[PDB]
Amino acid sequence: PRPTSARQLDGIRNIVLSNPKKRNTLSLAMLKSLQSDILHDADSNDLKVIIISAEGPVFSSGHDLKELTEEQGRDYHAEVFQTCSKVMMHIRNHPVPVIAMVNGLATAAGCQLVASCDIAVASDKSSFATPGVNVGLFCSTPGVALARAVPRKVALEMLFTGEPISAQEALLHGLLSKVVPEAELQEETMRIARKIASLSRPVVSLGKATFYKQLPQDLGTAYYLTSQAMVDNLALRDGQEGITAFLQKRKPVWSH
Amino acid sequence: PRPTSARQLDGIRNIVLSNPKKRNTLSLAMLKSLQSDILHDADSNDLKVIIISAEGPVFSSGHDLKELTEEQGRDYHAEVFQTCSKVMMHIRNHPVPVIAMVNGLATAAGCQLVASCDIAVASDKSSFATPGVNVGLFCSTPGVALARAVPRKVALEMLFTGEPISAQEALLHGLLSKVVPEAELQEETMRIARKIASLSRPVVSLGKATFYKQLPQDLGTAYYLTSQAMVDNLALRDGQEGITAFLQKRKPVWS
Amino acid sequence: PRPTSARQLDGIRNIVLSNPKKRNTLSLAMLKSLQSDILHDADSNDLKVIIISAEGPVFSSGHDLKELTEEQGRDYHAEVFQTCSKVMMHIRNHPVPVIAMVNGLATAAGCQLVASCDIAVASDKSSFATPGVNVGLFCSTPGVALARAVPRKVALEMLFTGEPISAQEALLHGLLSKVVPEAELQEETMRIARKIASLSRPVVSLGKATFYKQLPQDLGTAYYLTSQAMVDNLALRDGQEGITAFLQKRKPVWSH
Repeated sequence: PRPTSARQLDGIRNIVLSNPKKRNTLSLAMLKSLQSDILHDADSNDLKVIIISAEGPVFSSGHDLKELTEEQGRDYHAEVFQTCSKVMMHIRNHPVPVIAMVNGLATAAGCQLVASCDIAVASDKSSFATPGVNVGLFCSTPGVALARAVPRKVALEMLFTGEPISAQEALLHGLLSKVVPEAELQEETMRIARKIASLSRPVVSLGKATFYKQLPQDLGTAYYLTSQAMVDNLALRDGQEGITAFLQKRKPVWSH
Repeated sequence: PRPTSARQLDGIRNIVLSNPKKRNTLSLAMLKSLQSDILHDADSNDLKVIIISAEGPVFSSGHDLKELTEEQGRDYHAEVFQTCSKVMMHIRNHPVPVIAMVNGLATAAGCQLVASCDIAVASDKSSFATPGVNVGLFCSTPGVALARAVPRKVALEMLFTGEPISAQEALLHGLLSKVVPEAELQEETMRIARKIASLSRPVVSLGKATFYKQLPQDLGTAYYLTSQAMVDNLALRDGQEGITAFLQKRKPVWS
Repeated sequence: PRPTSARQLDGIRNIVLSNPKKRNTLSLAMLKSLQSDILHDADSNDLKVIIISAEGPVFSSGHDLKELTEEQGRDYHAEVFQTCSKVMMHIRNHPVPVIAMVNGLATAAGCQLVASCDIAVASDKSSFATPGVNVGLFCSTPGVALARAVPRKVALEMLFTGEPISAQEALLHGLLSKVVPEAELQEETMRIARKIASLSRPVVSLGKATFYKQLPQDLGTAYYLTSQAMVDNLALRDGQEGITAFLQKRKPVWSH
């Protein structure tokens, strides 16, 4: 048995949360299975892009609340939230783009995981909430990723009232990149995944890292940083292949 | 009597800007009255949430320009602005959440006050402007709040041109949490206020303070801050109550 | 012979990207011409606002890939991107507001430029994209302005996949200020520019500089800085003229 299942094919790794009976709860065990599937062979050139999806009608309900009862000890509580944050940080610092594919409810740390991904596609019936407050545990952790996804006015009404937002509201305020009918979720997600897998890994990997490095900077420093990265991109073989191909009106053949 | 009236029933403090004849101008006296009502008993457990509302069709027109003439002197000017900012800071840092209920025009510092609230619910007839430029006074202090509410491209047309946006546009760009027809403004606002009031104050309070602490950090620091906060929240009696109530399928009883 | 044309009338400078046969590509020579038109007489009181527009159906395609080929050397490559970054910074640090008036496609460094302006107005047929990746050159430079324009989830789909967003979407997500038919575009941009031109230069210029200074700060620092700028504004002659004029129910006559 294992709470995530993973499969990689034509550069696309799909990590499926596979405990629908437990509403794909981010138990310490599930988090570690997830961490493991994300890190596995992360620098292989054969890996181009990660999709994180879920089995069933709940993407994830968040943490296992039994693990956060008094008797488990504060050290164990610390471990749950730290392992979780470590995973969000792995995703952010990963060499490849990570995409959330959502087809139903993501709540609390489940909503955190969607928000932490580079891209997020959902079906129109999905919904997102941070309701820890209803069980006496403010979604503070989730609030980190939600604060960087949506406006404060949206985030604080989510966090203080525990009420969920629709997929269309998520799309409007920045939590998601795309929304489509359920029937098309897989075609739409694979459209983005395949496009990514069809590009140069080292160009896309430098693109991602650079983007998160410049993001918190002032404008001048953000531009020093990125300019210098364009110049480095140009010195890659795939950089010159890409330009040459364009100038010669033909398809680029990436070596990575 | 005073330019702000404050009542508190059942967790919910309603503070009304009650000077419609002067468009709820944020004169120094309006600001000190409001500060007073915000701060009063701020640590009392009977207070769970604050709603800031306004009497008349102008939520607030902003500062009183008569206070900003050359005759008052630069120190008076400094006091109006330092006092206005203190207030906004006191809301930011308040132990409980603060909600704006808006039924009309919020311009200049009045728009700033809307944007400084944690949650803001307006009627569909409402509008928001930063027209200081038109009276030679760039809306620099309102731009602080507006720059943290809306995209730059929206904030900057507002500030450079002084033209209002509608409540619809305000919702689309993040200045407001909710917009409803005016007939529904009070129930929509009380729906949120009551919800907040039915939760655990110390958990909501920890929640709000932590949120504002993590917001400006690098992501790693933000997770260090918040992970520790969660762990401390579990140590609260109401943390464990809410958890236990949930796993026993009942309503929780907060201390 | 210059790849930009600039004309100034009633305080409004229009700088027009005028190399449509090369889709207004941001070559080193276009960037220097553009830089020159922006900086020229920048402290003159007769200048009140800048509009950057373009000839023809592409606004700009971004940099000239020729570049950018290995043979040009890294110094030349660093020059293209450093000059582009300086242009961006000159727009931000300018004493007057700069409006982008966009009518068609704006791509890579072209999109950068748009998202670098203080206000942007676009015809409804306009569209925006950061397709570097397709030519092995990630839009790292453009992702600076884009990260500060739209939500991460929108920016990162755009960067990793290279698909345009339309002007409606750039409006919703914060790329643009206004979207109007192509037939309202000149008048709509002129409404903003004339309004600005009708205000006090010193007051607007103070506000613009103050705005970008407070923008990164913690909230306490932001209010310290702005409230001190409020007080400085009131010590300006046009500060007092505007306030008096309001209180006397008349129209302010600015001195600047």
